[PDB]
Amino acid sequence: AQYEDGKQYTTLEKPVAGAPQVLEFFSFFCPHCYQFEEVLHISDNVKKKLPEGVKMTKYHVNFMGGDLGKDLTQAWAVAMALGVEDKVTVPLFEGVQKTQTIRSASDIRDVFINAGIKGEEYDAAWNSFVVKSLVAQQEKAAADVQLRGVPAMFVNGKYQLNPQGMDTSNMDVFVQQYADTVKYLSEK
Repeated sequence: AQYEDGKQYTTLEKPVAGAPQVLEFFSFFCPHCYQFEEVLHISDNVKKKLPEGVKMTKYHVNFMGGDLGKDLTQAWAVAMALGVEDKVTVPLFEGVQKTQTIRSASDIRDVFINAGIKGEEYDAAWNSFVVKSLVAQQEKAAADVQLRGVPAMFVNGKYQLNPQGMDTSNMDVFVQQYADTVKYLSEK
């Protein structure tokens, strides 16, 4: 058939109960993740085809970058708590990978301050239990899909996108087939 288990996607041996409908994992240290988000815009192209009543969810991971990696997961929790993901995603990717001006928790915080988040507001969120729970949520979600690498995307806690089984040559054909596949899995 056109879509095939083991081709455009794989099926988790152990489905995850109560997972987000569409769940992406990434790291701001991850070069392929920079490509995915900043060049290919996979997230945005995926959301362009999502059925009505399905949310896209994006979690950060710890395992790249040591202490900064965990600081970035905590900052991403702050972004989620404050609802400012679309103001900090580009400057965090660029600060970590392009300019390499992000080397500490303070440098991460500067991105938020520069984006208009008040200092008191960032600090209160950073040290909040709501944010500790959001960090734990991201970590648990990774364990539950038995995550091995990023970027990665899971649908209904059941299916894992398999970009290795799509075309490489036209970025746009690849991006379209990825987006088409998520929508298919959404309805499956």
